[PDB]
Amino acid sequence: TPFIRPDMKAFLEAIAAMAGPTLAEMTLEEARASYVALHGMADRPARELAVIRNLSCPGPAGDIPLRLYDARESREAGPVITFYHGGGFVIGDLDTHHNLCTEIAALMDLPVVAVDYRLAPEHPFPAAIEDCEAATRWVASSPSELGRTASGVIPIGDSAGGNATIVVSQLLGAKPADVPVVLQVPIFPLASDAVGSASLEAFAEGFVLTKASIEFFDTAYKADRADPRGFPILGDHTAAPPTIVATASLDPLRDSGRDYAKALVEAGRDVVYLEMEGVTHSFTNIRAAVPSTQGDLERIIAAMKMMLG
Amino acid sequence: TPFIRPDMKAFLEAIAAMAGPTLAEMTLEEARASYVALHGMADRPARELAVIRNLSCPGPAGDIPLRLYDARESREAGPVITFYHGGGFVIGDLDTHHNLCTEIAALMDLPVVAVDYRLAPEHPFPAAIEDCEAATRWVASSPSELGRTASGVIPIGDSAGGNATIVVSQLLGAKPADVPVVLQVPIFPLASDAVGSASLEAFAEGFVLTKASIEFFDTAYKADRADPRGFPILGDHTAAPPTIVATASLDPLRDSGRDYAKALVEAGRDVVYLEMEGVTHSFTNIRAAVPSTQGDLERIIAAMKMMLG
Amino acid sequence: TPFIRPDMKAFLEAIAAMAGPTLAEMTLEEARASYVALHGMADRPARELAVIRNLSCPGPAGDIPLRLYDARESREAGPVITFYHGGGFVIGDLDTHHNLCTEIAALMDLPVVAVDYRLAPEHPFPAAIEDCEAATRWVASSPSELGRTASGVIPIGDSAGGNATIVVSQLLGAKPADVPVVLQVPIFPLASDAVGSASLEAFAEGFVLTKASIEFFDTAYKADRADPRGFPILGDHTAAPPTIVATASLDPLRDSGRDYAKALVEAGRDVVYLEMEGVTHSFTNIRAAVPSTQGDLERIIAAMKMMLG
Amino acid sequence: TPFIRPDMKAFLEAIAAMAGPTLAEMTLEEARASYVALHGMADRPARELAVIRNLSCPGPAGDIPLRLYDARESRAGPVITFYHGGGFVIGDLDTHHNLCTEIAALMDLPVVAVDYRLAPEHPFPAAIEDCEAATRWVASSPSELGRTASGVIPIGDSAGGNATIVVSQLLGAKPADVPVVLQVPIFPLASDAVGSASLEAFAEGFVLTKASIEFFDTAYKADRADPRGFPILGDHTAAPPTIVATASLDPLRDSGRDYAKALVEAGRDVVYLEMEGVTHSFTNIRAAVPSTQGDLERIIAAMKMMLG
Ligand SMILES: CCCCCC(=O)Oc1ccc([N+](=O)[O-])cc1
Ligand SMILES: CCCCCC(=O)Oc1ccc([N+](=O)[O-])cc1
Ligand SMILES: CCCCCC(=O)Oc1ccc([N+](=O)[O-])cc1
Ligand SMILES: CCCCCC(=O)Oc1ccc([N+](=O)[O-])cc1
Ligand SMILES: CCCCCC(=O)O
Ligand SMILES: O=[O-]
Repeated sequence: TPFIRPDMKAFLEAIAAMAGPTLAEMTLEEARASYVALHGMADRPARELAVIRNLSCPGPAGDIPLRLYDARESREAGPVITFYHGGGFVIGDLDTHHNLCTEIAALMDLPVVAVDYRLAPEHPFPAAIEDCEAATRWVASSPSELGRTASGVIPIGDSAGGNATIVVSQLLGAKPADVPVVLQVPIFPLASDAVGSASLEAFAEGFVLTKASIEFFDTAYKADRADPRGFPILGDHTAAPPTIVATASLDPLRDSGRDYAKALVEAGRDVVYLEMEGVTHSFTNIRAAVPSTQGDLERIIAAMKMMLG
Repeated sequence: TPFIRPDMKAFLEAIAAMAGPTLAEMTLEEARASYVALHGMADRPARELAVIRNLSCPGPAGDIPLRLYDARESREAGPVITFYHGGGFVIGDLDTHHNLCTEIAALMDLPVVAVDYRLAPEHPFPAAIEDCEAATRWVASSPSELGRTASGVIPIGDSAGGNATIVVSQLLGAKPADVPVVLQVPIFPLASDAVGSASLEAFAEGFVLTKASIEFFDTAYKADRADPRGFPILGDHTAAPPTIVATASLDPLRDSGRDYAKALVEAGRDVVYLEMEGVTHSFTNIRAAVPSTQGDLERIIAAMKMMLG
Repeated sequence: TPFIRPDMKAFLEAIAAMAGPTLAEMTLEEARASYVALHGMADRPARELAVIRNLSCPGPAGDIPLRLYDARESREAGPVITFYHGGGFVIGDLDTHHNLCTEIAALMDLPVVAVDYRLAPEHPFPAAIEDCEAATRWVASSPSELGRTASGVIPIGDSAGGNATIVVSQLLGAKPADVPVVLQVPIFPLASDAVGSASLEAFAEGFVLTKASIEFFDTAYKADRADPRGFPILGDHTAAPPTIVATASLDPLRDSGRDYAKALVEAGRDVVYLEMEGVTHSFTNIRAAVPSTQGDLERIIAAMKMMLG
Repeated sequence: TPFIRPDMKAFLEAIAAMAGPTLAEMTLEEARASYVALHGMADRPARELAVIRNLSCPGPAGDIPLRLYDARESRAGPVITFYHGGGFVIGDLDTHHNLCTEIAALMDLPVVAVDYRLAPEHPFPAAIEDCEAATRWVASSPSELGRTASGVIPIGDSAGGNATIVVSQLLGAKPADVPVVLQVPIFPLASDAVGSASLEAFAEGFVLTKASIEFFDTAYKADRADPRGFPILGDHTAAPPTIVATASLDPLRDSGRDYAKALVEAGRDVVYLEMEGVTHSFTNIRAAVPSTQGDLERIIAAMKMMLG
């Protein structure tokens, strides 16, 4: 019934034919390893960049590892992209989204700093948020170790990282970092609770991200349902920064992103809503297996350039 | 209490000091002349263009006058902008929005065809819509008299013209023209009935467009409240073309534009929602008297180039 | 490059930006409406006055509508100002010059009666003169409906109204009313035929009043070039009342006003000649858009008090 | 048949009955003495003023005597610079003294009258040289003047109205420290009267006669092509605001009409006042012809408006 691109359908069929186990059935290490293998299989290769460099910053439970990506060894002051990877706050790391980060850095000609935030179940909510916030504030202070000056920050992330993107914009909005959030890019984010949404039921199985996985992530992360830092649809939107909400039409979390973009319009904030038609959750990281998703990423990039001026 | 830009506030003060009659207290021709004078004395001068020429196309009541604007005398096939002026379907014409049209043509480097559609009270609803639709289909057919080949059409219009923009998009969506609507740009449109909205009461007086003027236009035009050609929030949004909704934060019609953008997100359509802060209705045509509004127009132009790819 | 005040020049640039059809290209109703809109946008607001009352008096073609302005609800006998608006004898009415009339009334502390005389082309020359003369004689008779006794009358008017001012003074000079003309104030009048004059060619375009408009008015009104009621330079100046001639240095009709003042001096009559420097025709009614023209009107007022005196 | 006020006519007939000699039939000093006697019997008495003070200023042929008139010992504003009538041959600071006190009292501005050199002893352009130099001196706000000039107002009757215009033109071509903000030529000689209808119509019997005009002309010997002699020939395009006052029974009436017309032709602001039924010299016969006081008060009211 719902529209699906032919290249996207064949990837869904190949996944079904491979017939892997669920996140529940695997051990934590196996589930984390499976995510690495999926993106390593499915995404386009990393871009070659002048700078791919590990860093770290002070955090509230110790140092936070980071990775800086830049097409330029040396550059003028400008906005710095602060990136938070997807993975339910349970899986993913600096390597699962490495190639995507190099693509953003190459296409934007802006530096990208990815954050290796603490994961659940070892570190439940709000550990991930504390680290993403702290690393973003650190970048915003233009520390000597970053090697370039930030005139503003651009939070961006997929899924759980899209959740972190909005929470960070709201936390910096209430208590500003040294420079402002000049643009946020939540990509298929978890913003409102997906429980009860039509997209969750309609796309519960067979569309890369499953209802089973969502429930697995939620049990490990244990976010407070009433806390805007867990579900930022509940935050104060009246001073939200310029926003690009990107969703996928076949995503169980699609309606969550629709809700957030609508809440921004309701509050009179500038927002670009892009719903990629015929593709699933995780489309930013399957750009070789489903080649048309490269074009979806480039639409987000074009919107980001426009929204930066 | 609401934020107003200093150059915007000085314009409102000059209007307040004048202490003129309402549109209903003038004769019909005096209302129309006062709108010529409003834009004439507040807008920037026309751009010089290679082509500005009057023409006409067949319509169901007779010939529809048009004005072609083009920065180039010769150009290859491409999208053609089809422009519908504001004025409540009662006032305005090809001259009240002429300078803005030359500005759109210059900055977009696309041909613009403005429509001199039939006006109420002489021609009630849906006469304006009939002429806007007929002219847009005519342009989309690449007629010889236009001298330009259309690969797509771009409906755009301010206020009542933004209403016509959405209706034309819905009508061509249901019965396609020779080429598709590739993008629509309703600018502070009337999309839903404003009666009862918070913005109507908050900005009923003192913000250029008044509640009394809205009611004066409504009585003359006589749009059917259940008819999606009168109130296109009622229409089918499931296949709406890519859209840029631009509103003003001080507009009694602001919530109508918010509602339409939210409806597009709800239906999963791609939309850029821009709410210009601290300015009023009509900001596209007061670019000399309120210089900051030139920048507002340029943001719409930048959004348009991005959405055209 | 004649001298133009900066605020005057800003106004002429906005008019040039507006562009649009000439008077002859509009319908008659559109032409009249655009004059309403011009003065409505450009003039200072009406003064508050104790008395603003519509009246009428008998005339040779029927009743003549009138408007009385007075800063006082009751006053003793004294001169009454009888005002005739400009507009080429084709456009204008009691409302186009209403704010100026309240200003004259407020600043002079004298009653003002404005005349709604018959207009061309519907009523050719000398219809406007018939009505201005009849209304001035009526006022001079101290009718009960006026509520104020006149010891004298003070004809005053701008442009075509300044033509009427001189003609009325000459007609009452030949055939006295119940009280004399104690002072006349033709403001940028048409006194001699402007065709062939240096100011007509120098200021034919771009100075509010254009040669095309003068020609449009002439074709509608059809004044006889040998008729002193059409061109009162032709009349007998030997008993002209005390006079204030006000002109504008940028007026195509400037030399006509110069001619009339010279003719009064030649006949040994008392005259104040004031030529406002750096402003155009219509300066009495653009006092908000060109704020320095308020001072020009105040000089005329001071000259009037002096001459009364 | 020309209109003449009753009080003005009584004065002309009493002059007619006296049947005095012409200027040519008198000696030069008899001529000057009779002018003193005319204004002495005919003008209203001097006003009481806080300040009536003789001064002097440098001039191109030696010091120019002056008289300052001020209702106030202490007052910055325009300063009136007055040049007396008398054909450039007769008159002095005393013949017009009472008029000067009246102008100072009614304007509440200071008046500086100029004792310029007279013909035939000093022919044209001596009078103009002194009037110009004194006005420039006043315009510099010298310490000895005792008040500060924000501008100057040249004024004068007849020959002094001629000097009023010439001074305004010379200062217009070469500015003094402050501008001429207003000039008041009173029945001026601006254009050559010979040929004018007014000169013939009023050649005899109206205080100023054709014979007197010729007598003054032969003594002063103004160059007829020189704008400093006949300022109708000057450049009017930047004339200051102007009040031209004339008299309807004046042989020089038409010259004042010509000048006011030339100002209007040039687009300059001008009040033209033509006093009805009185003659030349009405500013100085305000006791013998009491209605001429009202004529002067109209000039005063116009000056206040034009300043204003
Ligand atoms: C095995 C492929 C799916 C990996 C999970 C993923 O692609 O990132 C997510 C982050 C957060 C949530 N969530 O908040 O339910 C869901 C998905
Ligand atoms: C003097 C300002 C009136 C015109 C403002 C304008 O730009 O046009 C419209 C305004 C209101 C509506 N409407 O009530 O739908 C439509 C068009
Ligand atoms: C569009 C503004 C200019 C026309 C109106 C105007 O300027 O008032 C006039 C009245 C009379 C005459 N005339 O008798 O030539 C000219 C002008
Ligand atoms: C004996 C009475 C006449 C005295 C002279 C007079 O009335 O003052 C004049 C000043 C100048 C000129 N002039 O310049 O021809 C004429 C007259
Ligand atoms: C929903 C209306 C269908 C088409 C009506 C029209 O052409 O104006
Ligand atoms: O026009 O309120």
